[PDB]
Amino acid sequence: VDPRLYFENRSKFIQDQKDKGINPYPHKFERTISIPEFIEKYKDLGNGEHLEDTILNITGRIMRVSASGQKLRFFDLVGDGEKIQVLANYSFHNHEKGNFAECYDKIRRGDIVGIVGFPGKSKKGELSIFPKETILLSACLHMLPMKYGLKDTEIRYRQRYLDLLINESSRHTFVTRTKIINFLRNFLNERGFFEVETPMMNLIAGGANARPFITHHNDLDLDLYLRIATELPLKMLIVGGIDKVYEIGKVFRNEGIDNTHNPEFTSCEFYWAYADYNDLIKWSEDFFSQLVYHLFGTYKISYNKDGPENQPIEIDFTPPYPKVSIVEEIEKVTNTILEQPFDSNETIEKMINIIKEHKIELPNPPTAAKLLDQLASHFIENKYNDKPFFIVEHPQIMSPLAKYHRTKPGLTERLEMFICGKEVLNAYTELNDPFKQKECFLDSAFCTSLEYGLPPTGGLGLGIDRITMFLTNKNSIKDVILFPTMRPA
Amino acid sequence: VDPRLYFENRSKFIQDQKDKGINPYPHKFERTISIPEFIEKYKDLGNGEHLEDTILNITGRIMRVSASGQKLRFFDLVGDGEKIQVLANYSFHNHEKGNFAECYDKIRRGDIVGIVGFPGKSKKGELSIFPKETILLSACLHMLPMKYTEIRYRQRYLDLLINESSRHTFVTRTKIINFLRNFLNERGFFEVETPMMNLIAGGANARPFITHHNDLDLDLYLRIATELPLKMLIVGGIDKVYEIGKVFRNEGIDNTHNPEFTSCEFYWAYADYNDLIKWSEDFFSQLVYHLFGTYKISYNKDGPENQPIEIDFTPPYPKVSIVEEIEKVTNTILEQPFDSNETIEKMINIIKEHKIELPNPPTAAKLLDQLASHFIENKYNDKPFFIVEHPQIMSPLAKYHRTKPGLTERLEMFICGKEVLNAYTELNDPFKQKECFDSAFCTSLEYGLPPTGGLGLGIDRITMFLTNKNSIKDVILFPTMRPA
Ligand SMILES: COc1ccc(OC)c(Nc2ncnc(Nc3ccccc3S(=O)(=O)C(C)C)n2)c1
Ligand SMILES: COc1ccc(OC)c(Nc2ncnc(Nc3ccccc3S(=O)(=O)C(C)C)n2)c1
Ligand SMILES: N[C@@H](CCCC[NH3+])C(=O)O
Ligand SMILES: N[C@@H](CCCC[NH3+])C(=O)O
Repeated sequence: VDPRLYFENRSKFIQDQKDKGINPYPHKFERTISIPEFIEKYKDLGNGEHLEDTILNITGRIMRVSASGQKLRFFDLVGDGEKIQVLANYSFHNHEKGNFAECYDKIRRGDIVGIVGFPGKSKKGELSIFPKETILLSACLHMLPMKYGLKDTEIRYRQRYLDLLINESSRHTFVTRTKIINFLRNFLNERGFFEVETPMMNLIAGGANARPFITHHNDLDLDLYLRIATELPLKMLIVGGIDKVYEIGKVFRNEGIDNTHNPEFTSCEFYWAYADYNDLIKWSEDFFSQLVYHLFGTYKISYNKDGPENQPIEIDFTPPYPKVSIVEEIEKVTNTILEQPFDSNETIEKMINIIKEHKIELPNPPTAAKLLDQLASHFIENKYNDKPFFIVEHPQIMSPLAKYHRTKPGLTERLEMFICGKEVLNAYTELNDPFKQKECFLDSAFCTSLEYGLPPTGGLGLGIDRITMFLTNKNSIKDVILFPTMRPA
Repeated sequence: VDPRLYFENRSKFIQDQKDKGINPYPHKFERTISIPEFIEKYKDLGNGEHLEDTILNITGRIMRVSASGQKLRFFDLVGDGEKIQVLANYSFHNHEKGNFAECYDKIRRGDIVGIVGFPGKSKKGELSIFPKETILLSACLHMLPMKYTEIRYRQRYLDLLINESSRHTFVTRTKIINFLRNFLNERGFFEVETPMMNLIAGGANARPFITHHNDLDLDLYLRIATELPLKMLIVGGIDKVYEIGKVFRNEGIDNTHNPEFTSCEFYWAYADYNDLIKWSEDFFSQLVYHLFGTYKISYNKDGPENQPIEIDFTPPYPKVSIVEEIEKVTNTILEQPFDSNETIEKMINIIKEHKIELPNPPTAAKLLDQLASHFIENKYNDKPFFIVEHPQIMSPLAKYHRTKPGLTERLEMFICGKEVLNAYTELNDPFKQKECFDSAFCTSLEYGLPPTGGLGLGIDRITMFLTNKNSIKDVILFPTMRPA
């Protein structure tokens, strides 16, 4: 019951074994069959049926230990998320290799073993390996936690391997994450898109609005910023004639952690020459509905928006999805007209007064972009929870890289998709007239590339972590990142 | 002639177009067919044949401008690395949408255009689009060079437009990564992401990038390798696991070293030394064949000014034991332990005698590595080969060699004297890892890491050899250069 003493005794056991001449960490066990392959090949065996002649080399982790006397021992053996029984019978044991009770009394829960033996089903119908020899391949020197010990605790995050071993669902969550990325890469590749890598460190940090990580480059004697987005170099590649280009990789925003924000997170951005806003809406509806159908066989999924203690809501990914104009909708809900320019003195004061009157946190500084974002967050971002929806046509002052709207003054051809109040996608017709990129008197290099001719283009960025959270029923981003950056205890 | 004046005139032209009510940057042109699709569909047309029953919308970048009289205008139009001719004839021009001469006088090299027209070949046989209307979609405001030596790295988009071998190099890079991903996935490997920043930086020997994490109020380190968290996933039961992504080593730049570079590492439970050798031989031979349809390639080891060599990727590859080959080539014997005062002095004397550069500090591992670099690592340029069985003191995470004292079951593959692969049987006895007696990694070992084999590949260097480049800046789209 004392974990410290358990580990001390296991450690002495290791030493005792090697100076009895047994190597508890051997170099190579030549495995013949994986546990999933074993289950696939011998599941249809009849009750009590043994393939006594069929000798197999199999490995796995012991996850349960019991006995039916000194003469017959039972274990659960797990590998690759699957499980079989180990039935060690005294009569099947190769006694030339050592005493039966001596070999099996040593085994502890968590030990990785290699087994030579034959396949069979017990009379009770349990698919089993019947050993003639089992050898310790690598010992578990600690007591493994119970599932209960992983529930309301940080052990899942600081010792993710324990989560993966003990909680069947944890493996499934991370398998789904990789299936999502695989689906996305194949979806883009089938449509002619070309995957690239752009630098993780740069002299500026552009393509979004976020505080950067800074690091010193020793050889250049220069401070560089980790990228906050891939947007600028990818557009430069469009100028270079890679007309469908994308990148899946980490980006970094040096701000506060919470349940939907991790400072390092996985983004996909793609740029599509000769596409516009409307192509990107259709792309999003095709992608999300096909992805959901690919994973689940239906367009509707269950999501516990308010945690596992509350009822799930159903999210319908059947397209098309609603589109909500941000300014028109704020004006309606607040019953207040917001006249252009949105950064005029009068319209600033009106937004603050709305925020004052409704007791909504005033952003600091109280800039027009920040006020609009705050108003959108409070009044529209939870308009729909039964289905994804787009917030569209953001003001130019919120959207310095999006192309001006072709009919609506002061607005852009921008869309953001929201699921359950959370943004997962940001896309727009790209601003490509260098004379309107106000900041091009923010990189000189980008600005200059625009002067060489950026074709009309649509670009889009996805939050892969947030998408995975919704498709694996998680409420916290730490449950979809293998090794979330924790406070060091 | 002047770039600056040319840009000013073009800028003034953009404003003048705006003042006349034309939007020189329209929002959307609905394209019917891509340029490569246009070539594939109409390549088999007969010389002089037109298909005026087929109106097509096509886009591209103008790369050449000429004319045969005021009545006929010719252009090169490029897209997706392919090219057609544009043949603007007064007869087919839609005059209701503007003056023919005035529309085409304005087009410059580099302009992105949309064209409504019909397919056809000229009498001379050149596949062409015949416009009834051409719309400027985005102007090139600078002069586009034809020839230009660091512009390639500081304006990679210019290199990609002009050079055509540059595009092919970066297509090959993505084909290499795609092949590797598919190669691993078909063998049951599971792709993951592990953190790019951590509280320590282990899995290799290199100086770190340091950054400050505002929310934790901690100084974190960019990863130098993915080795440690991937092994922790093996402990967690993901028995075949890999990651492809960037790692960071804060040291000097040269032609085969970039501080941020792309690595793939995989970990393979129950595999050992010999499985890793066979994986490497299978992967490299199949990758080369996939790209080239042969196992033999040409590589300009000493640049385009010197003769190339042939590299033969037909397996199996030679294996060379590091210590015994050093002893053979230098006719000495380096008695164990290698950090004995006698063996250090012996190694230092070989280096001093040959006027080779003495590493600072003159540590046993660094002396061994210098000796291998000067006496072994170019044993073959004919073919890749492995240097194997590195001493434990060079390899603190590799499992002890099962028959040779003081060594490990490690392998490094070299091409033309450059390492592209590092692999070994993983050390998994926690009591044998002297640093343990990273705490997170050391703790994970106490829960049981099965016997495992791990391997890392340098994707950038591999791409250099397979695209005939001598510098890593030629296979990275935006290599980080010294600024102004
Ligand atoms: C201002 O930006 C930040 C700032 C701080 C952060 O962590 C400290 C983060 N971190 C973070 N982590 C996971 N996901 C997202 N998504 C996300 C977040 C905001 C808006 C849109 C999206 S998005 O998914 O639609 C896509 C387009 C990226 N952000 C992002
Ligand atoms: C000590 O390590 C460093 C230090 C500083 C660096 O740049 C400043 C670098 N940069 C770098 N850049 C591209 N490739 C390689 N490969 C590479 C380099 C050395 C040995 C093996 C290999 S390896 O390819 O076999 C593979 C296993 C990684 N290193 C690497
Ligand atoms: N860089 C954007 C995504 C791409 C938007 C379209 N150019 C973001 O991080 O939100
Ligand atoms: N981390 C190693 C590659 C894997 C070595 C085997 N565990 C390197 O950067 O060279």
